[PDB]
Amino acid sequence: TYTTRQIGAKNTLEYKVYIEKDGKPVSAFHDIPLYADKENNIFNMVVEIPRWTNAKLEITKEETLNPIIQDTKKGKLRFVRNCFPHHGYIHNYGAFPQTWEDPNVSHPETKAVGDNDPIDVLEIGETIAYTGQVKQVKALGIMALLDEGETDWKVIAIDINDPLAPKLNDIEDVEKYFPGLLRATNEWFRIYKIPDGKPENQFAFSGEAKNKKYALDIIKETHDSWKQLIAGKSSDSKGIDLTNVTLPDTPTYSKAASDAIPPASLKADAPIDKSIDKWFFI
Amino acid sequence: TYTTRQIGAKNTLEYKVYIEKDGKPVSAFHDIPLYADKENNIFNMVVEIPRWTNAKLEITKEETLNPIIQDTKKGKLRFVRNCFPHHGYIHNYGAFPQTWEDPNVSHPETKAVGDNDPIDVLEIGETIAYTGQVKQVKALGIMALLDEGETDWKVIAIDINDPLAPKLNDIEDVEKYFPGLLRATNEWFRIYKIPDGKPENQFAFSGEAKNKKYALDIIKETHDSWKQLIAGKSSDSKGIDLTNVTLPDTPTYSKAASDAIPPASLKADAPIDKSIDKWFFI
Ligand SMILES: [Mn+2]
Ligand SMILES: [Mn+2]
Ligand SMILES: [Mn+2]
Ligand SMILES: [Mn+2]
Ligand SMILES: [Mn+2]
Ligand SMILES: [Mn+2]
Ligand SMILES: [Mn+2]
Ligand SMILES: [Mn+2]
Repeated sequence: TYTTRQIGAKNTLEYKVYIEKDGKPVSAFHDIPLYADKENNIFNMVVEIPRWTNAKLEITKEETLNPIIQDTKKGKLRFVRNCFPHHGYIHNYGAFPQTWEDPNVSHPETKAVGDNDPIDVLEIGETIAYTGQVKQVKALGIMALLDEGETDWKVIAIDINDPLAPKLNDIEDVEKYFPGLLRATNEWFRIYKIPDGKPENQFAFSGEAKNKKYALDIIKETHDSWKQLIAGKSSDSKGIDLTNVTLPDTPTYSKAASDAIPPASLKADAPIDKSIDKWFFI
Repeated sequence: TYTTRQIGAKNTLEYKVYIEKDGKPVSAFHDIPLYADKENNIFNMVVEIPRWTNAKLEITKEETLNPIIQDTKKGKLRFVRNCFPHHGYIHNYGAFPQTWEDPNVSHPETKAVGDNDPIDVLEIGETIAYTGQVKQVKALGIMALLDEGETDWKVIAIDINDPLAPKLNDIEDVEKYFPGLLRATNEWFRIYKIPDGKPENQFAFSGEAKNKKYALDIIKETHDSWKQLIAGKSSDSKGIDLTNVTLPDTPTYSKAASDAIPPASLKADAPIDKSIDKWFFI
Protein backbone atom coordinates (compact mmCIF):
# COMPACT_ATOMS: atom_id res chain seq x y z
CA THR A 1 0.00 0.00 0.00
CA TYR A 2 1.25 3.45 -0.91
CA THR A 3 0.93 6.37 1.47
CA THR A 4 2.37 9.87 1.57
CA ARG A 5 4.76 11.45 4.00
CA GLN A 6 4.48 15.23 4.18
CA ILE A 7 7.23 17.48 5.43
CA GLY A 8 6.30 21.10 6.13
CA ALA A 9 3.34 23.23 5.12
CA LYS A 10 1.84 23.34 1.63
CA ASN A 11 2.72 26.43 -0.41
CA THR A 12 6.12 26.91 1.21
CA LEU A 13 9.62 26.26 -0.01
CA GLU A 14 10.12 23.56 2.58
CA TYR A 15 7.13 21.48 1.42
CA LYS A 16 8.01 17.93 0.34
CA VAL A 17 5.79 14.89 -0.15
CA TYR A 18 7.45 11.48 -0.14
CA ILE A 19 5.62 8.41 -1.36
CA GLU A 20 5.82 5.45 1.05
CA LYS A 21 5.51 1.77 0.19
CA ASP A 22 4.27 0.01 3.33
CA GLY A 23 5.42 2.85 5.56
CA LYS A 24 8.84 3.10 3.91
CA PRO A 25 9.86 6.00 1.60
CA VAL A 26 10.54 4.96 -2.02
CA SER A 27 11.60 6.96 -5.10
CA ALA A 28 8.48 8.39 -6.74
CA PHE A 29 10.40 8.35 -10.04
CA HIS A 30 12.08 4.95 -9.94
CA ASP A 31 10.50 2.59 -7.42
CA ILE A 32 6.86 2.66 -8.41
CA PRO A 33 6.16 0.18 -11.22
CA LEU A 34 4.79 1.72 -14.37
CA TYR A 35 2.27 -1.14 -14.86
CA ALA A 36 -0.38 -2.07 -12.32
CA ASP A 37 -1.60 -4.73 -14.85
CA LYS A 38 0.57 -4.86 -17.94
CA GLU A 39 -1.55 -6.99 -20.27
CA ASN A 40 -4.72 -5.13 -19.41
CA ASN A 41 -2.95 -1.79 -19.91
CA ILE A 42 -3.52 -0.47 -16.40
CA PHE A 43 -0.83 1.92 -15.14
CA ASN A 44 0.27 3.47 -11.85
CA MET A 45 -0.10 7.26 -12.04
CA VAL A 46 1.63 9.53 -9.46
CA VAL A 47 -0.57 12.60 -8.96
CA GLU A 48 1.27 15.92 -8.62
CA ILE A 49 -1.43 18.61 -8.96
CA PRO A 50 -5.13 18.27 -8.03
CA ARG A 51 -7.73 19.64 -10.42
CA TRP A 52 -8.64 23.32 -9.98
CA THR A 53 -5.43 24.17 -8.09
CA ASN A 54 -2.51 26.50 -9.03
CA ALA A 55 0.62 25.48 -7.13
CA LYS A 56 3.00 23.95 -9.67
CA LEU A 57 4.02 20.79 -7.71
CA GLU A 58 6.36 18.23 -9.35
CA ILE A 59 8.43 15.12 -8.67
CA THR A 60 11.96 16.53 -8.28
CA LYS A 61 14.65 14.84 -10.32
CA GLU A 62 17.46 16.34 -8.27
CA GLU A 63 16.69 15.15 -4.73
CA THR A 64 17.03 11.69 -3.23
CA LEU A 65 13.94 9.49 -3.49
CA ASN A 66 12.51 12.20 -5.75
CA PRO A 67 9.92 13.84 -3.49
CA ILE A 68 7.16 16.07 -4.84
CA ILE A 69 7.91 19.75 -4.16
CA GLN A 70 6.82 23.09 -5.54
CA ASP A 71 8.63 24.30 -8.63
CA THR A 72 10.31 27.74 -8.41
CA LYS A 73 11.12 30.44 -10.95
CA LYS A 74 13.75 33.04 -10.03
CA GLY A 75 13.78 31.98 -6.39
CA LYS A 76 10.04 32.31 -6.08
CA LEU A 77 7.37 29.63 -5.59
CA ARG A 78 5.69 28.86 -8.88
CA PHE A 79 1.92 29.05 -9.48
CA VAL A 80 0.09 28.66 -12.81
CA ARG A 81 -2.29 31.51 -13.56
CA ASN A 82 -6.05 31.28 -14.19
CA CYS A 83 -6.85 31.71 -17.87
CA PHE A 84 -10.52 32.19 -18.70
CA PRO A 85 -12.64 30.12 -18.62
CA HIS A 86 -10.43 27.75 -16.65
CA HIS A 87 -9.62 27.74 -12.97
CA GLY A 88 -6.04 26.56 -12.48
CA TYR A 89 -5.47 22.97 -13.70
CA ILE A 90 -8.49 21.43 -15.42
CA HIS A 91 -7.33 17.79 -14.94
CA ASN A 92 -5.74 15.88 -12.09
CA TYR A 93 -2.14 16.15 -13.31
CA GLY A 94 0.84 13.90 -12.78
CA ALA A 95 3.30 11.49 -14.37
CA PHE A 96 3.91 7.79 -14.97
CA PRO A 97 6.85 6.53 -12.91
CA GLN A 98 9.68 4.70 -14.66
CA THR A 99 9.41 6.76 -17.89
CA TRP A 100 11.68 9.46 -19.34
CA GLU A 101 11.31 11.99 -22.15
CA ASP A 102 14.92 11.62 -23.32
CA PRO A 103 16.51 15.09 -23.77
CA ASN A 104 19.53 13.55 -25.52
CA VAL A 105 17.71 12.63 -28.72
CA SER A 106 15.45 14.35 -31.18
CA HIS A 107 12.15 12.48 -31.27
CA PRO A 108 11.04 11.58 -34.86
CA GLU A 109 7.32 12.35 -34.50
CA THR A 110 7.82 15.77 -32.96
CA LYS A 111 11.30 16.49 -34.29
CA ALA A 112 12.42 17.80 -30.92
CA VAL A 113 14.29 16.52 -27.87
CA GLY A 114 12.37 15.45 -24.81
CA ASP A 115 11.79 17.67 -21.81
CA ASN A 116 13.90 15.58 -19.39
CA ASP A 117 11.04 14.33 -17.20
CA PRO A 118 8.74 11.30 -16.79
CA ILE A 119 5.90 11.30 -19.32
CA ASP A 120 2.87 13.40 -18.33
CA VAL A 121 -0.63 12.22 -17.48
CA LEU A 122 -3.99 14.07 -17.52
CA GLU A 123 -6.50 12.15 -15.37
CA ILE A 124 -10.08 13.10 -16.32
CA GLY A 125 -12.21 11.34 -13.66
CA GLU A 126 -14.80 13.14 -11.53
CA THR A 127 -12.97 12.99 -8.23
CA ILE A 128 -10.27 15.52 -7.35
CA ALA A 129 -7.08 13.66 -6.48
CA TYR A 130 -4.45 14.45 -3.89
CA THR A 131 -0.77 15.27 -4.20
CA GLY A 132 1.34 12.12 -3.94
CA GLN A 133 -1.55 9.78 -4.63
CA VAL A 134 -0.68 6.66 -6.62
CA LYS A 135 -3.73 5.68 -8.68
CA GLN A 136 -4.55 3.06 -11.29
CA VAL A 137 -5.60 4.43 -14.62
CA LYS A 138 -6.16 3.25 -18.13
CA ALA A 139 -4.82 5.20 -21.15
CA LEU A 140 -7.33 6.54 -23.69
CA GLY A 141 -5.21 8.65 -26.04
CA ILE A 142 -2.30 11.07 -26.16
CA MET A 143 -1.53 14.62 -27.41
CA ALA A 144 1.82 15.80 -28.83
CA LEU A 145 2.54 19.01 -26.97
CA LEU A 146 5.67 20.90 -27.96
CA ASP A 147 6.28 22.83 -24.78
CA GLU A 148 8.70 25.68 -25.36
CA GLY A 149 10.07 23.66 -28.25
CA GLU A 150 10.49 20.38 -26.36
CA THR A 151 8.67 17.08 -26.84
CA ASP A 152 6.14 16.92 -24.07
CA TRP A 153 3.46 14.27 -24.65
CA LYS A 154 0.27 14.47 -22.59
CA VAL A 155 -1.41 11.10 -21.94
CA ILE A 156 -5.21 11.18 -21.50
CA ALA A 157 -6.28 8.72 -18.80
CA ILE A 158 -8.98 7.79 -16.32
CA ASP A 159 -8.95 6.31 -12.81
CA ILE A 160 -10.19 2.72 -13.17
CA ASN A 161 -12.43 3.40 -10.15
CA ASP A 162 -14.36 6.15 -11.91
CA PRO A 163 -18.08 5.37 -12.54
CA LEU A 164 -17.52 6.01 -16.27
CA ALA A 165 -14.33 3.99 -16.60
CA PRO A 166 -15.98 0.83 -18.07
CA LYS A 167 -17.60 2.98 -20.78
CA LEU A 168 -14.35 4.66 -21.87
CA ASN A 169 -12.10 2.48 -23.97
CA ASP A 170 -10.48 4.76 -26.55
CA ILE A 171 -10.14 8.44 -27.39
CA GLU A 172 -13.47 8.63 -29.27
CA ASP A 173 -15.22 7.88 -25.97
CA VAL A 174 -13.77 10.99 -24.32
CA GLU A 175 -15.57 13.31 -26.72
CA LYS A 176 -18.74 11.28 -26.18
CA TYR A 177 -18.83 11.50 -22.39
CA PHE A 178 -16.77 14.68 -21.92
CA PRO A 179 -17.76 16.86 -24.87
CA GLY A 180 -15.49 19.86 -25.30
CA LEU A 181 -12.86 18.56 -22.90
CA LEU A 182 -10.31 17.70 -25.59
CA ARG A 183 -10.81 21.13 -27.19
CA ALA A 184 -10.39 22.81 -23.80
CA THR A 185 -7.31 20.66 -23.13
CA ASN A 186 -5.63 21.71 -26.35
CA GLU A 187 -6.35 25.37 -25.58
CA TRP A 188 -5.10 25.11 -21.96
CA PHE A 189 -1.60 23.88 -22.81
CA ARG A 190 -1.28 26.35 -25.66
CA ILE A 191 -1.99 29.41 -23.47
CA TYR A 192 -1.22 28.65 -19.79
CA LYS A 193 2.21 30.33 -19.81
CA ILE A 194 1.31 33.47 -21.72
CA PRO A 195 0.50 35.27 -18.41
CA ASP A 196 4.09 34.46 -17.44
CA GLY A 197 5.39 36.13 -20.55
CA LYS A 198 6.01 32.92 -22.49
CA PRO A 199 4.92 32.48 -26.08
CA GLU A 200 1.98 30.26 -26.97
CA ASN A 201 2.87 26.53 -27.23
CA GLN A 202 2.06 24.33 -30.20
CA PHE A 203 0.93 20.77 -30.91
CA ALA A 204 2.09 18.30 -33.53
CA PHE A 205 -0.57 16.57 -35.67
CA SER A 206 -2.46 19.86 -35.60
CA GLY A 207 -3.44 19.25 -31.99
CA GLU A 208 -5.04 15.89 -32.86
CA ALA A 209 -5.37 13.41 -30.00
CA LYS A 210 -3.89 10.06 -31.03
CA ASN A 211 -5.66 6.86 -29.95
CA LYS A 212 -5.00 4.42 -27.13
CA LYS A 213 -2.71 2.12 -29.13
CA TYR A 214 -0.59 5.08 -30.25
CA ALA A 215 -0.52 6.27 -26.59
CA LEU A 216 0.67 2.80 -25.42
CA ASP A 217 3.54 2.79 -27.97
CA ILE A 218 4.81 6.20 -26.75
CA ILE A 219 4.50 5.16 -23.10
CA LYS A 220 6.51 1.97 -23.66
CA GLU A 221 9.06 3.94 -25.65
CA THR A 222 9.60 6.38 -22.75
CA HIS A 223 9.72 3.39 -20.40
CA ASP A 224 12.60 1.96 -22.48
CA SER A 225 14.38 5.35 -22.29
CA TRP A 226 14.08 5.07 -18.51
CA LYS A 227 15.45 1.51 -18.52
CA GLN A 228 18.59 2.84 -20.24
CA LEU A 229 18.82 5.77 -17.82
CA ILE A 230 18.44 3.73 -14.62
CA ALA A 231 21.00 1.15 -15.82
CA GLY A 232 23.40 4.08 -16.05
CA LYS A 233 23.68 3.85 -19.80
CA SER A 234 22.41 7.31 -20.74
CA SER A 235 24.95 9.50 -22.54
CA ASP A 236 23.82 12.33 -20.23
CA SER A 237 21.61 11.81 -17.15
CA LYS A 238 21.43 15.58 -16.45
CA GLY A 239 22.10 15.32 -12.72
CA ILE A 240 18.98 13.22 -12.16
CA ASP A 241 19.29 11.44 -8.79
CA LEU A 242 19.15 7.75 -9.61
CA THR A 243 18.92 6.47 -6.07
CA ASN A 244 16.29 3.77 -5.65
CA VAL A 245 15.43 1.18 -3.02
CA THR A 246 13.66 -1.51 -5.06
CA LEU A 247 15.96 -2.23 -8.04
CA PRO A 248 18.96 -4.15 -6.58
CA ASP A 249 20.24 -4.83 -10.08
CA THR A 250 20.96 -1.15 -10.71
CA PRO A 251 24.20 0.61 -9.74
CA THR A 252 22.45 3.29 -7.66
CA TYR A 253 20.40 0.89 -5.58
CA SER A 254 20.56 1.72 -1.87
CA LYS A 255 18.41 0.11 0.79
CA ALA A 256 19.61 2.67 3.36
CA ALA A 257 18.22 5.73 1.52
CA SER A 258 14.79 5.06 3.06
CA ASP A 259 16.05 5.36 6.60
CA ALA A 260 17.64 8.70 5.84
CA ILE A 261 14.33 10.42 5.04
CA PRO A 262 13.05 12.61 7.90
CA PRO A 263 9.75 11.87 9.69
CA ALA A 264 6.46 13.50 8.71
CA SER A 265 5.86 17.08 9.86
CA LEU A 266 2.50 17.85 8.31
CA LYS A 267 1.64 21.50 9.01
CA ALA A 268 -1.40 23.47 7.88
CA ASP A 269 -1.33 25.01 4.38
CA ALA A 270 0.44 28.31 4.13
CA PRO A 271 -1.57 31.19 2.58
CA ILE A 272 -1.32 31.97 -1.13
CA ASP A 273 -0.92 35.54 -2.33
CA LYS A 274 -4.19 37.08 -3.48
CA SER A 275 -2.66 37.87 -6.88
CA ILE A 276 -3.12 34.21 -7.78
CA ASP A 277 -6.93 34.88 -7.76
CA LYS A 278 -6.69 36.85 -10.99
CA TRP A 279 -8.42 35.60 -14.12
CA PHE A 280 -6.54 36.41 -17.33
CA PHE A 281 -8.51 36.91 -20.53
CA ILE A 282 -5.87 35.90 -23.08
CA THR B 1 -17.05 49.92 9.59
CA TYR B 2 -18.66 46.65 8.50
CA THR B 3 -17.38 43.40 9.95
CA THR B 4 -18.86 39.87 10.16
CA ARG B 5 -19.89 37.70 13.11
CA GLN B 6 -19.55 33.99 12.35
CA ILE B 7 -21.44 31.35 14.21
CA GLY B 8 -20.16 27.83 13.68
CA ALA B 9 -18.14 26.17 10.98
CA LYS B 10 -18.49 26.88 7.29
CA ASN B 11 -20.21 24.05 5.38
CA THR B 12 -22.48 22.94 8.27
CA LEU B 13 -26.18 23.44 8.94
CA GLU B 14 -25.31 25.60 11.96
CA TYR B 15 -23.24 28.13 9.98
CA LYS B 16 -24.49 31.73 10.17
CA VAL B 17 -22.83 35.00 9.19
CA TYR B 18 -24.22 38.24 10.63
CA ILE B 19 -23.02 41.59 9.36
CA GLU B 20 -21.82 44.02 12.06
CA LYS B 21 -21.81 47.80 11.93
CA ASP B 22 -19.31 49.22 14.42
CA GLY B 23 -19.41 45.97 16.41
CA LYS B 24 -23.22 45.68 16.43
CA PRO B 25 -25.14 43.14 14.36
CA VAL B 26 -27.43 44.81 11.81
CA SER B 27 -29.91 43.47 9.26
CA ALA B 28 -28.03 42.49 6.07
CA PHE B 29 -31.28 43.03 4.14
CA HIS B 30 -32.58 46.29 5.68
CA ASP B 31 -29.94 48.17 7.65
CA ILE B 32 -27.16 48.39 5.08
CA PRO B 33 -27.65 51.49 2.90
CA LEU B 34 -28.20 50.76 -0.79
CA TYR B 35 -25.93 53.67 -1.81
CA ALA B 36 -22.45 54.15 -0.55
CA ASP B 37 -22.32 57.31 -2.70
CA LYS B 38 -25.69 58.24 -4.14
CA GLU B 39 -24.38 61.15 -6.20
CA ASN B 40 -21.76 58.93 -7.84
CA ASN B 41 -24.01 55.85 -7.82
CA ILE B 42 -21.57 53.73 -5.81
CA PHE B 43 -23.53 50.89 -4.29
CA ASN B 44 -23.02 48.70 -1.24
CA MET B 45 -23.05 45.03 -2.29
CA VAL B 46 -23.37 42.27 0.33
CA VAL B 47 -21.28 39.26 -0.75
CA GLU B 48 -22.94 35.87 -0.32
CA ILE B 49 -20.87 33.51 -2.50
CA PRO B 50 -17.16 33.87 -3.42
CA ARG B 51 -16.02 33.10 -6.97
CA TRP B 52 -15.19 29.43 -7.66
CA THR B 53 -17.15 28.09 -4.66
CA ASN B 54 -20.31 25.89 -4.51
CA ALA B 55 -22.12 26.36 -1.17
CA LYS B 56 -25.34 28.25 -1.97
CA LEU B 57 -25.19 30.79 0.87
CA GLU B 58 -27.93 33.43 0.97
CA ILE B 59 -29.22 36.31 3.06
CA THR B 60 -32.13 34.65 4.91
CA LYS B 61 -35.47 36.44 4.65
CA GLU B 62 -37.06 34.52 7.51
CA GLU B 63 -34.44 34.91 10.25
CA THR B 64 -34.11 38.04 12.43
CA LEU B 65 -31.43 40.43 11.12
CA ASN B 66 -31.36 38.24 8.01
CA PRO B 67 -27.98 36.49 8.43
CA ILE B 68 -26.32 34.61 5.58
CA ILE B 69 -27.03 30.92 5.94
CA GLN B 70 -26.58 28.05 3.50
CA ASP B 71 -29.69 27.06 1.60
CA THR B 72 -30.84 23.47 2.16
CA LYS B 73 -32.43 20.76 0.07
CA LYS B 74 -34.15 17.78 1.66
CA GLY B 75 -32.47 18.22 5.00
CA LYS B 76 -29.02 18.55 3.44
CA LEU B 77 -26.81 21.55 2.56
CA ARG B 78 -27.38 22.89 -0.94
CA PHE B 79 -24.36 23.20 -3.29
CA VAL B 80 -24.48 24.31 -6.89
CA ARG B 81 -22.91 21.73 -9.28
CA ASN B 82 -19.86 22.32 -11.51
CA CYS B 83 -20.99 22.54 -15.15
CA PHE B 84 -18.23 22.36 -17.74
CA PRO B 85 -16.25 24.50 -18.35
CA HIS B 86 -17.06 26.36 -15.09
CA HIS B 87 -15.97 25.67 -11.55
CA GLY B 88 -18.77 26.58 -9.12
CA TYR B 89 -19.76 30.25 -9.37
CA ILE B 90 -17.89 32.35 -11.98
CA HIS B 91 -18.47 35.68 -10.20
CA ASN B 92 -18.39 36.99 -6.63
CA TYR B 93 -22.14 36.71 -6.09
CA GLY B 94 -24.45 38.64 -3.83
CA ALA B 95 -27.17 41.24 -3.53
CA PHE B 96 -27.91 44.91 -3.01
CA PRO B 97 -29.46 45.59 0.40
CA GLN B 98 -32.73 47.59 0.61
CA THR B 99 -34.06 46.20 -2.66
CA TRP B 100 -36.87 43.72 -3.38
CA GLU B 101 -37.99 41.73 -6.41
CA ASP B 102 -41.75 42.11 -5.65
CA PRO B 103 -43.54 38.73 -6.01
CA ASN B 104 -46.97 40.38 -5.76
CA VAL B 105 -46.87 42.05 -9.14
CA SER B 106 -45.89 41.22 -12.68
CA HIS B 107 -42.99 43.34 -13.92
CA PRO B 108 -43.78 45.07 -17.25
CA GLU B 109 -40.36 44.34 -18.74
CA THR B 110 -40.37 40.59 -18.29
CA LYS B 111 -44.08 40.02 -17.68
CA ALA B 112 -43.30 37.90 -14.62
CA VAL B 113 -43.55 38.31 -10.85
CA GLY B 114 -40.39 39.00 -8.88
CA ASP B 115 -38.54 36.23 -7.13
CA ASN B 116 -39.16 37.70 -3.63
CA ASP B 117 -35.56 38.62 -2.68
CA PRO B 118 -33.06 41.55 -2.83
CA ILE B 119 -31.88 42.20 -6.44
CA ASP B 120 -28.84 40.11 -7.43
CA VAL B 121 -25.36 41.35 -8.22
CA LEU B 122 -22.49 39.73 -10.15
CA GLU B 123 -19.17 41.34 -9.16
CA ILE B 124 -16.51 40.78 -11.87
CA GLY B 125 -13.29 41.94 -10.22
CA GLU B 126 -10.07 39.95 -9.95
CA THR B 127 -10.08 39.42 -6.19
CA ILE B 128 -12.12 36.61 -4.66
CA ALA B 129 -14.52 38.07 -2.10
CA TYR B 130 -15.58 36.67 1.29
CA THR B 131 -19.03 35.82 2.70
CA GLY B 132 -20.56 38.75 4.54
CA GLN B 133 -18.24 41.30 2.90
CA VAL B 134 -19.79 44.66 2.19
CA LYS B 135 -18.07 46.06 -0.91
CA GLN B 136 -18.49 49.25 -2.88
CA VAL B 137 -19.16 48.68 -6.54
CA LYS B 138 -20.14 50.59 -9.63
CA ALA B 139 -22.95 49.25 -11.87
CA LEU B 140 -22.09 48.43 -15.47
CA GLY B 141 -25.23 46.77 -16.80
CA ILE B 142 -28.02 44.25 -16.15
CA MET B 143 -29.34 40.91 -17.54
CA ALA B 144 -32.99 39.89 -17.44
CA LEU B 145 -32.92 36.30 -16.17
CA LEU B 146 -36.24 34.49 -15.91
CA ASP B 147 -35.35 31.98 -13.26
CA GLU B 148 -37.85 29.11 -13.28
CA GLY B 149 -40.22 31.69 -14.76
CA GLU B 150 -39.67 34.50 -12.22
CA THR B 151 -38.15 37.95 -12.77
CA ASP B 152 -34.63 37.57 -11.53
CA TRP B 153 -32.45 40.49 -12.74
CA LYS B 154 -28.69 40.11 -12.51
CA VAL B 155 -26.74 43.38 -12.15
CA ILE B 156 -23.20 43.35 -13.59
CA ALA B 157 -20.82 45.32 -11.35
CA ILE B 158 -17.22 45.84 -10.28
CA ASP B 159 -15.46 46.64 -6.96
CA ILE B 160 -14.33 50.31 -7.14
CA ASN B 161 -10.98 49.13 -5.78
CA ASP B 162 -10.32 46.81 -8.69
CA PRO B 163 -7.29 47.87 -10.86
CA LEU B 164 -9.58 48.04 -13.91
CA ALA B 165 -12.49 49.94 -12.31
CA PRO B 166 -11.47 53.33 -13.88
CA LYS B 167 -11.58 51.69 -17.29
CA LEU B 168 -14.98 50.03 -16.91
CA ASN B 169 -17.79 52.51 -17.16
CA ASP B 170 -20.60 50.89 -19.11
CA ILE B 171 -21.62 47.43 -20.36
CA GLU B 172 -19.57 47.64 -23.57
CA ASP B 173 -16.36 47.86 -21.52
CA VAL B 174 -16.98 44.38 -20.09
CA GLU B 175 -16.60 42.69 -23.48
CA LYS B 176 -13.63 44.96 -24.20
CA TYR B 177 -11.62 43.86 -21.14
CA PHE B 178 -13.27 40.51 -20.26
CA PRO B 179 -14.11 39.07 -23.71
CA GLY B 180 -16.45 36.13 -23.37
CA LEU B 181 -17.48 36.76 -19.73
CA LEU B 182 -20.99 37.91 -20.70
CA ARG B 183 -21.64 34.91 -23.01
CA ALA B 184 -20.39 32.61 -20.24
CA THR B 185 -22.62 34.47 -17.77
CA ASN B 186 -25.61 33.92 -20.05
CA GLU B 187 -24.82 30.20 -20.31
CA TRP B 188 -24.07 29.69 -16.58
CA PHE B 189 -27.46 31.02 -15.46
CA ARG B 190 -29.27 29.07 -18.19
CA ILE B 191 -27.82 25.69 -17.18
CA TYR B 192 -26.64 25.67 -13.54
CA LYS B 193 -29.77 23.92 -12.29
CA ILE B 194 -30.18 21.30 -15.02
CA PRO B 195 -28.12 18.89 -12.89
CA ASP B 196 -30.81 19.44 -10.21
CA GLY B 197 -33.67 18.33 -12.46
CA LYS B 198 -34.71 21.86 -13.37
CA PRO B 199 -35.55 22.93 -16.94
CA GLU B 200 -33.12 25.36 -18.63
CA ASN B 201 -33.66 29.03 -17.68
CA GLN B 202 -34.47 31.81 -20.16
CA PHE B 203 -33.55 35.51 -20.54
CA ALA B 204 -35.72 38.33 -21.84
CA PHE B 205 -34.22 40.71 -24.47
CA SER B 206 -32.59 37.73 -26.16
CA GLY B 207 -30.21 37.50 -23.23
CA GLU B 208 -28.60 40.82 -24.06
CA ALA B 209 -27.03 42.77 -21.19
CA LYS B 210 -28.66 46.22 -20.99
CA ASN B 211 -26.49 49.28 -20.20
CA LYS B 212 -25.81 51.21 -17.01
CA LYS B 213 -28.66 53.69 -17.50
CA TYR B 214 -31.12 50.81 -17.83
CA ALA B 215 -29.67 49.05 -14.80
CA LEU B 216 -29.96 52.17 -12.64
CA ASP B 217 -33.65 52.39 -13.48
CA ILE B 218 -34.30 48.78 -12.45
CA ILE B 219 -32.32 49.11 -9.24
CA LYS B 220 -34.34 52.22 -8.39
CA GLU B 221 -37.59 50.39 -8.86
CA THR B 222 -36.51 47.47 -6.68
CA HIS B 223 -35.40 50.01 -4.07
CA ASP B 224 -38.86 51.59 -4.19
CA SER B 225 -40.47 48.17 -3.71
CA TRP B 226 -38.37 47.63 -0.61
CA LYS B 227 -39.35 51.08 0.70
CA GLN B 228 -42.99 49.99 0.51
CA LEU B 229 -42.19 46.66 2.18
CA ILE B 230 -40.15 48.03 5.09
CA ALA B 231 -42.82 50.72 5.69
CA GLY B 232 -45.37 47.97 6.18
CA LYS B 233 -47.24 49.07 3.06
CA SER B 234 -46.95 45.97 0.90
CA SER B 235 -50.17 44.03 0.29
CA ASP B 236 -48.21 40.88 1.25
CA SER B 237 -44.72 40.65 2.79
CA LYS B 238 -44.63 36.86 2.31
CA GLY B 239 -43.52 36.37 5.88
CA ILE B 240 -40.19 38.20 5.46
CA ASP B 241 -38.70 39.28 8.81
CA LEU B 242 -38.65 43.09 8.68
CA THR B 243 -36.81 43.64 11.95
CA ASN B 244 -34.22 46.39 11.71
CA VAL B 245 -32.09 48.39 14.13
CA THR B 246 -31.44 51.55 12.06
CA LEU B 247 -34.80 52.75 10.69
CA PRO B 248 -36.72 54.34 13.66
CA ASP B 249 -39.58 55.42 11.42
CA THR B 250 -40.51 51.82 10.58
CA PRO B 251 -43.01 49.78 12.59
CA THR B 252 -40.60 46.82 12.87
CA TYR B 253 -37.70 48.88 14.15
CA SER B 254 -36.14 47.38 17.28
CA LYS B 255 -32.74 48.41 18.57
CA ALA B 256 -32.62 45.48 21.06
CA ALA B 257 -32.47 43.01 18.17
CA SER B 258 -28.68 43.52 17.90
CA ASP B 259 -28.21 42.55 21.53
CA ALA B 260 -30.08 39.27 21.19
CA ILE B 261 -27.58 37.85 18.68
CA PRO B 262 -25.16 35.40 20.36
CA PRO B 263 -21.40 36.03 20.23
CA ALA B 264 -19.21 34.85 17.34
CA SER B 265 -18.29 31.17 17.54
CA LEU B 266 -15.98 30.67 14.58
CA LYS B 267 -14.87 27.10 13.89
CA ALA B 268 -12.68 25.71 11.10
CA ASP B 269 -14.44 24.86 7.84
CA ALA B 270 -16.11 21.47 7.79
CA PRO B 271 -15.31 19.10 4.86
CA ILE B 272 -17.53 19.01 1.77
CA ASP B 273 -18.70 15.70 0.25
CA LYS B 274 -16.50 14.58 -2.64
CA SER B 275 -19.57 14.23 -4.80
CA ILE B 276 -19.46 18.02 -5.13
CA ASP B 277 -16.17 17.64 -7.11
CA LYS B 278 -18.10 16.21 -10.07
CA TRP B 279 -17.98 18.05 -13.37
CA PHE B 280 -21.21 17.89 -15.38
CA PHE B 281 -21.17 18.19 -19.15
CA ILE B 282 -24.64 19.57 -19.91
MN1 LIG C 1 8.14 21.31 -15.39
MN1 LIG D 1 5.80 16.45 -15.77
MN1 LIG E 1 5.96 21.01 -19.83
MN1 LIG F 1 6.67 17.38 -19.16
MN1 LIG G 1 -32.38 31.52 -3.97
MN1 LIG H 1 -30.31 36.42 -4.48
MN1 LIG I 1 -32.70 32.79 -8.74
MN1 LIG J 1 -32.76 36.16 -7.23
